[PDB]
Amino acid sequence: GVEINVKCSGSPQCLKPCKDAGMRFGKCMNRKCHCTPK
Repeated sequence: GVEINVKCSGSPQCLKPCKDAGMRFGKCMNRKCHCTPK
């Protein structure tokens, strides 16, 4: 399982910052982004 920590605001804005480990999905909170591995 892989995870990505990125500074994001608003769920809809986590999509772009999640582009790190090559994962998908966004959803960010408290200036943190989460990526769901497939």
